[PDB]
Amino acid sequence: AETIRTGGEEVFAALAERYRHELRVHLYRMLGSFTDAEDLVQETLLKAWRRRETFEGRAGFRAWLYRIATNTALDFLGGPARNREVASALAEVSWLQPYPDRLLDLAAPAAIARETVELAFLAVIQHLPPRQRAVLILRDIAGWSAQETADALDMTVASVKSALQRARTTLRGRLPERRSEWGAATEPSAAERSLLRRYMAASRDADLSALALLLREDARQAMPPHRLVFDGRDAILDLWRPVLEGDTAWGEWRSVPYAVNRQPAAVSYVRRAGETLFTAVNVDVLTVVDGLIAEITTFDPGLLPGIAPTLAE
Repeated sequence: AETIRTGGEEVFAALAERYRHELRVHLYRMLGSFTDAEDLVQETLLKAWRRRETFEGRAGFRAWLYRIATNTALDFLGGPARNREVASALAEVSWLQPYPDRLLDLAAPAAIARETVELAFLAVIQHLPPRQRAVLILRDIAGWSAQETADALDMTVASVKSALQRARTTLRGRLPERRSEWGAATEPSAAERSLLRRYMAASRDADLSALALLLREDARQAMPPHRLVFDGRDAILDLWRPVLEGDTAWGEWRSVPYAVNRQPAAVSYVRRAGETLFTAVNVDVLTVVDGLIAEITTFDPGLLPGIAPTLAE
């Protein structure tokens, strides 16, 4: 559509429905939060309906919507969310939520790759000031030129280039280097699904020795919403052992696979003494390299959209 948008009208939210899902993932890279991104796409689409005469036709509807969305993110991040700048980044991004693979698949701009949605990546770019975030995301992920970026953000091209450089510099050296194939994954791999099954089975069967064999020596389990981090395999094993073994053990465990951010993940469920169903405990998102868990990022299912609170057996 080139100019039908002001003359024709109710076919707007129909046309904007095409880009809704990409826009939400874009907002989620900036924000780290699925619910905040959903709130901000609805606002973007509302604005785009209102500000309907602003579209002149330079770079198309999607670039115009991307411009609106990005500046709406920056408004949020300069106002209410101004304090959301981290100075483990994972363990400190308490508003971080995962993004289900099923919903990522609806949002291809060529599917979205692990490179651009992986939790460690999203956490580290919460280190960047909001405008640096928009420059990095728009240039290195959305494929915008420096001129396009500068126009969207009311900056100069030199500003954009320098900001991109300070962004790429902070990001490299704070993000582990991933193999190109790992970063290209558009779903967990057969090897990752297989480890995930041994991970779930370690809770089902209260099998710490098996769990230890799954963990890198320097593995971290971070819990961003609870601002807790457990550094090293011994720290993780000390956390789990009283939950699974002995007089302290909570109960019996079952888990459900749940791909998010192109990573293997499982929702764990516990059934305590006297209970009939299992109740959701943790969403564990594994970072798996070479058949070893390098990181576990753990969220609360109740605080997240979309997760069955109980299961039957």
